[PDB]
Amino acid sequence: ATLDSWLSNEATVARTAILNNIGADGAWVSGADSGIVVASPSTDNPDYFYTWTRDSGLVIKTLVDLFRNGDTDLLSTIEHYISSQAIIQGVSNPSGDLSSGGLGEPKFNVDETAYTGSWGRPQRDGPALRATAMIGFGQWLLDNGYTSAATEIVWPLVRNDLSYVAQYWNQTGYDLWEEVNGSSFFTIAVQHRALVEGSAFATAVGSSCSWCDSQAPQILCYLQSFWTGSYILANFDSSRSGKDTNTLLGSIHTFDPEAGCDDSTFQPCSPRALANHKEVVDSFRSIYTLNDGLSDSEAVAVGRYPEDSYYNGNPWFLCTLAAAEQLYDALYQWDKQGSLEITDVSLDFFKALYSGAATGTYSSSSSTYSSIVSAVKTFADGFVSIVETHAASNGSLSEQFDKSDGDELSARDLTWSYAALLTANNRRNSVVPPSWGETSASSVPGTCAATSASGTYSSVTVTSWPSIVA
Ligand SMILES: *[C@@H]1O[C@H](CO)[C@@H](O[C@@H]2O[C@H](CO)[C@@H](O[C@@H]3O[C@H](CO[C@H]4O[C@H](CO)[C@@H](O)[C@H](O[C@H]5O[C@H](CO)[C@@H](O)[C@H](O)[C@@H]5O)[C@@H]4O)[C@@H](O)[C@H](O[C@H]4O[C@H](CO)[C@@H](O)[C@H](O)[C@@H]4O[C@H]4O[C@H](CO)[C@@H](O)[C@H](O)[C@@H]4O[C@H]4O[C@H](CO)[C@@H](O)[C@H](O)[C@@H]4O)[C@@H]3O)[C@H](O)[C@H]2NC(C)=O)[C@H](O)[C@H]1NC(C)=O
Ligand SMILES: *[C@@H]1O[C@H](CO)[C@@H](O[C@@H]2O[C@H](CO)[C@@H](O[C@@H]3O[C@H](CO)[C@@H](O)[C@H](O[C@H]4O[C@H](CO)[C@@H](O)[C@H](O)[C@@H]4O[C@H]4O[C@H](CO)[C@@H](O)[C@H](O)[C@@H]4O)[C@@H]3O)[C@H](O)[C@H]2NC(C)=O)[C@H](O)[C@H]1NC(C)=O
Ligand SMILES: C[C@H]1O[C@H](O[C@H]2[C@H](O)[C@@H](O)[C@@H](O[C@H]3[C@H](O)[C@@H](O)[C@H](O)O[C@@H]3CO)O[C@@H]2CO)[C@H](O)[C@@H](O)[C@@H]1N[C@H]1C=C(CO)[C@@H](O)[C@H](O)[C@H]1O
Ligand SMILES: *[C@H]1O[C@H](CO)[C@@H](O)[C@H](O)[C@@H]1O
Ligand SMILES: *[C@H]1O[C@H](CO)[C@@H](O)[C@H](O)[C@@H]1O
Ligand SMILES: *[C@H]1O[C@H](CO)[C@@H](O)[C@H](O)[C@@H]1O
Ligand SMILES: *[C@H]1O[C@H](CO)[C@@H](O)[C@H](O)[C@@H]1O
Ligand SMILES: *[C@H]1O[C@H](CO)[C@@H](O)[C@H](O)[C@@H]1O
Ligand SMILES: *[C@H]1O[C@H](CO)[C@@H](O)[C@H](O)[C@@H]1O
Ligand SMILES: *[C@H]1O[C@H](CO)[C@@H](O)[C@H](O)[C@@H]1O
Ligand SMILES: *[C@H]1O[C@H](CO)[C@@H](O)[C@H](O)[C@@H]1O
Ligand SMILES: *[C@H]1O[C@H](CO)[C@@H](O)[C@H](O)[C@@H]1O
Ligand SMILES: *[C@H]1O[C@H](CO)[C@@H](O)[C@H](O)[C@@H]1O
Repeated sequence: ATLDSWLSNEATVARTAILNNIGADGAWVSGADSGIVVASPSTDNPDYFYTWTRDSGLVIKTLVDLFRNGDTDLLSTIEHYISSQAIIQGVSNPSGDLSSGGLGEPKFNVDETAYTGSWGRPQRDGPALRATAMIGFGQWLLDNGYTSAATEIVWPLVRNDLSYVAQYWNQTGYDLWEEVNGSSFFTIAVQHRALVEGSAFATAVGSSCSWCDSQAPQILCYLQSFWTGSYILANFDSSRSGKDTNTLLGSIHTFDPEAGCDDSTFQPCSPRALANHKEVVDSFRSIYTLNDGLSDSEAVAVGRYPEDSYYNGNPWFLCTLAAAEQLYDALYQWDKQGSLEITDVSLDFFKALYSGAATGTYSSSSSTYSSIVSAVKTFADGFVSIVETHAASNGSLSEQFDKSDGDELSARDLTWSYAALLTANNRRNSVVPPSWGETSASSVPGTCAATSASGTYSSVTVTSWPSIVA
């Protein structure tokens, strides 16, 4: 009713707002070079007029998926991004050069110059995210007969990022929130994915990624350590509880539509990800006045972590959208499978929504199933309603919304907020991303080793783009 139509409208707004934030024709970011995704046009309090590898990677992957689904007009935006990355990779910065750690640098100026002040650096998710976004585009180029562009432009760029991940995964750094110096689930999860799809891509182009192959299994091995028995620990080397939407993000950004409810990869429907889901969301129920009065079977406004004090610690549009997207993903998986399972690990999650929940296997034709799935859908939609309630009248999505009154705060028109909107809508409509090979990369080795593999680095120069038609 309100929701479906609001989403339809918001999706259009979200696409437009992202384009306005990408150089060099982006309406909100004059000064940004060609293909530079700006986090936000906000240049003062806060100053987000920079380009983050993470934000850009996430945004572009989203645009790539839209493109592959028929949004052909996004072609030049993607080409520009790729071209810009060829340059950025080579920018000498506080984290190093191309071959000596440069790839890990969190953000840059919109003009493609290094940001030299103090920052929580490096952030090792970046390279993984940029690689995943490029690989998707690379796959389309292969499928549509533009092998050369894939082999000579995309591969070489990806190869740099894959080498970095394989080389430093087992080293500390900052989390996606840029505040904890340690080992972060989100980072580890996206790094394992990148290596697996990086390897398949390498083969597709007639090359190889030996370092992708030796390291992926080891990253996976390590990933298991994040399960505490009741939830996913966001970070090692932290004094916090460990409950963080970092873990929801890790799950949705590594969702493979071909995968079952695999615990080893923390898929959306896995018992571990469902138990984690409740523990995370529940942590925001009594700390935000905006959540006052809601029951345990009701959607709530979700922040980053319960201990957050950034701008006082408020819910985030993207964190709230992620809580819904994980559910949309699990619905798709159960439906595709033709059953859902309730285990001791995930009982609390189900029991909060369907009080008659009991462990066992429920086929898609069973009454229990119908009852659970409707309840899950209503819950998932509830998170999206909170978003709709607090968005600006014209559809503007901010970074945060006030924990007490829901007013928008922090960076305005946050590009990441817009991409999160698109992906949650997509999943809601059963529009899923291409598979990354999870079905051949969920086996955990019997012994985890603290290791690395060094790949190879080489500077890429993009002379010209072939005249691609879509
Ligand atoms: C839905 O409607 C919304 C409501 O109208 C609409 O949002 C509005 O969009 C306009 C842009 O179209 C915004 O205008 C900008 O305002 C800047 C000042 O903002 C502060 O003051 C406002 C007035 O009191 C506040 O309302 C505003 O609050 C918002 O932002 C807060 C912080 O993020 C947030 O917490 C609040 O909740 C609220 O959301 C804020 O406090 C003003 O500075 C800016 O001017 C620049 O941009 C113009 C062009 O876009 C230029 O002509 C102008 O000269 C300035 O250019 C400089 O900055 C640009 C980047 O933004 C650069 O591209 C330029 O190159 C240039 O940069 C120079 O300076 C930099 C210094 O740091 C430097 O880094 C550069 O290198 C360079 O040297 C513009 O006027 C307005 O703020 C929005 N209002 C609200 C309430 O959000 C929204 O877009 C609509 N949505 C949709 C989907 O349509
Ligand atoms: C490089 O790779 C190696 C190999 O994979 C990594 O080594 C593994 O590291 C993990 C994490 O330290 C380690 O797991 C610990 O094992 C201990 C016993 O075997 C546990 O006592 C410890 O418990 C913590 O995590 C649990 C979840 O697994 C929680 O239930 C528990 O509450 C503990 O969590 C608290 O304490 C930790 C302290 O570690 C703190 O940081 C948290 O924030 C939280 O407060 C772990 O389970 C494996 O045993 C190691 N494996 C091997 C073979 O040595 C190495 O960590 C990698 N390094 C980097 C930088 O990436
Ligand atoms: C944008 C970012 O802002 C906050 O963190 C910043 C500090 O504001 C900044 O001053 C700097 O802090 C270092 C400090 O200057 C130095 O004196 C001290 O030694 O070390 C500090 C490093 O810990 O850098 C940090 C970032 O490292 C918030 O705490 C961050 O959560 C916030 N990140 C946002 C913004 C973006 C852009 O969209 C997202 O990529 C990110 O996920 C999100 O959390
Ligand atoms: C993930 O992949 C492993 C192999 O790596 C399978 O054994 C598992 O069933 C799942 O498909
Ligand atoms: C499943 O496959 C992994 C490699 O992907 C092995 O390390 C594991 O022991 C199991 O055979
Ligand atoms: C880390 O450890 C593995 C095996 O223990 C090695 O093969 C690798 O070269 C690195 O030293
Ligand atoms: C990654 O780090 C390992 C340490 O285990 C080295 O052996 C390897 O050569 C690469 O530097
Ligand atoms: C890791 O080490 C290799 C050598 O095995 C280098 O080629 C690479 O650039 C990185 O330093
Ligand atoms: C590592 O490998 C690449 C690809 O073979 C080389 O181009 C690079 O110079 C380094 O030797
Ligand atoms: C390493 O590889 C890149 C990508 O092909 C080249 O541009 C560079 O000349 C070196 O051979
Ligand atoms: C690869 O790196 C070189 C510098 O090492 C740059 O000149 C080139 O633009 C590309 O980024
Ligand atoms: C791409 O190729 C040029 C040579 O045409 C280099 O100068 C650049 O650093 C990158 O390797
Ligand atoms: C266009 O031209 C430059 C100069 O030969 C190359 O380095 C680049 O890889 C592309 O082929």
